Amino acid sequence: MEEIIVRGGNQLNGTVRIEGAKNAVLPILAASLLAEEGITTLDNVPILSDVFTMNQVIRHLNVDVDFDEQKNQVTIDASRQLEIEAPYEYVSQMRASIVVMGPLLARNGHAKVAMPGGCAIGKRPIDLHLKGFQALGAKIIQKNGYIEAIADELIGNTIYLDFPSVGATQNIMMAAVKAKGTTIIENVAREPEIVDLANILNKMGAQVYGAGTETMRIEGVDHLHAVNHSIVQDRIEAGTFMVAAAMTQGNVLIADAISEHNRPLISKLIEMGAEIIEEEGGVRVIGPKHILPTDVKTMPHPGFPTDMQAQMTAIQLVAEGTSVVTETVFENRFQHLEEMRRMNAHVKIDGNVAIMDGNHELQGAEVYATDLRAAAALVLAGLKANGITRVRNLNYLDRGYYNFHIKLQQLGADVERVDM
Ligand SMILES: CC(=O)N[C@H]1[C@@H](OP(=O)(O)OP(=O)(O)OC[C@H]2O[C@@H](n3ccc(=O)[nH]c3=O)[C@H](O)[C@@H]2O)O[C@H](CO)[C@@H](O)[C@@H]1O
Ligand SMILES: *[C@H](C)[C@H](O)P(=O)(O)O
Ligand SMILES: [Cl-]
Ligand SMILES: [K+]
Ligand SMILES: [K+]
Ligand SMILES: [K+]
Ligand SMILES: [K+]
Ligand SMILES: [K+]
Ligand code: NA
Repeated sequence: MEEIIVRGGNQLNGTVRIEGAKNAVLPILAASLLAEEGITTLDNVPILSDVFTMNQVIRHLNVDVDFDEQKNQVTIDASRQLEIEAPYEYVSQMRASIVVMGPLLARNGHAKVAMPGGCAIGKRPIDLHLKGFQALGAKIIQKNGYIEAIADELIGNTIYLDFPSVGATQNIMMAAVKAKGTTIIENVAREPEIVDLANILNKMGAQVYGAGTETMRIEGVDHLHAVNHSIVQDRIEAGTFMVAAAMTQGNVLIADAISEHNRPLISKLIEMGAEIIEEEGGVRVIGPKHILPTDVKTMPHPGFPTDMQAQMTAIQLVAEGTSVVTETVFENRFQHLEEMRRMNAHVKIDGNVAIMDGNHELQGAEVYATDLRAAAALVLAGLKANGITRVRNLNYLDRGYYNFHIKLQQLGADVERVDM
């Protein structure tokens, strides 16, 4: 139905406002299932397709969910007896749908949830979620396609995560808050959305210690209640605009940006010649006349985030030399580079390593997003391409960006969203 059309060759200048984080609001919506009494009010909720999908997941569990889009506010009433089967129709259309399992085990000792969807960028198993629930006393059944977890009593345990999985950390945390005694989770995700989640849980009456460190300690409680919470700013949307500014000889203030949440990105953009200044109003990015090449290796926190990789390849592909990216987190997150070949990108891919020769002019082309960050990366490449770039499959973009074309237009970019 729709495409984003870009004409390249404009400098970006001005101030951009950033929405609440996609990847904080979704597990916090799941956490609202733990509030046995009261009404949860979430503020700074972004208008994203994943929020509408997650709200339908939760409503099917016998919960009232009201999204006031004008106020960026969601109210949740989970005070009734929860149903325990999440609806495949919605679960299959996003990733974070799976993290209703933890709260359903905490409230009811019973959860039925299918394998989730989301960005089609690798195998994306959930084995570590299921291992953690087993460690807390759940029996895990697969009937013919389905995943059922049953716990007559959740009991705290020590749980070592083989990989610091964001979703597994969230799912296990949300079961453990109502487990009997102490849970210790070793090698947890340290991403700042884990901290935002822990902070709302603690406000709701939980005892979650060590969020943002490698070891979490949870002391089970009998009851959680509803609170008011404001979602943390979206560090990935923030970072996307930092890259846009850095690649267009721009001067952009990212309003109220949290520099602590983008230390790797800021460091790498400085290596490429950006000037980045922490100001009273936000983080200012000044793009250089001569973009310098740099290498990127994705890693779990505290290394370079995989959710900035695609966007970063757009600036690497216009740098004055050869850059390398190594994608260590996901197995299939280079399809945007194949599309950028249509735009005259010179890139060699060998397993998890891509080598980019930026000494070529990108040319406008019709390109097809395959996933959320790939869509943003193709629009960014458009900002530097000679002529007209048409970015298609905006369903992927709408999972994580609100008004992306309007925010770019307001910085002086020639970007439109139109019907095909
Ligand atoms: C909705 C949401 O918050 N999405 C984010 C979340 O996804 P998500 O929570 O799916 O990401 P994980 O941290 O779990 O996955 C990272 C890697 O861990 C491994 N793994 C994970 C779980 C498991 O049970 N077994 C296993 O092996 C896989 O190698 C996977 O490739 O964190 C990712 C990593 O920063 C981000 O890219 C996503 O945007
Ligand atoms: C792309 C990786 C998205 O953030 P998810 O919601 O599928 O994880
Ligand atoms: Cl996607
Ligand atoms: K319980
Ligand atoms: K039960
Ligand atoms: K917050
Ligand atoms: K170049
Ligand atoms: K890879
Ligand atoms: Na969508």
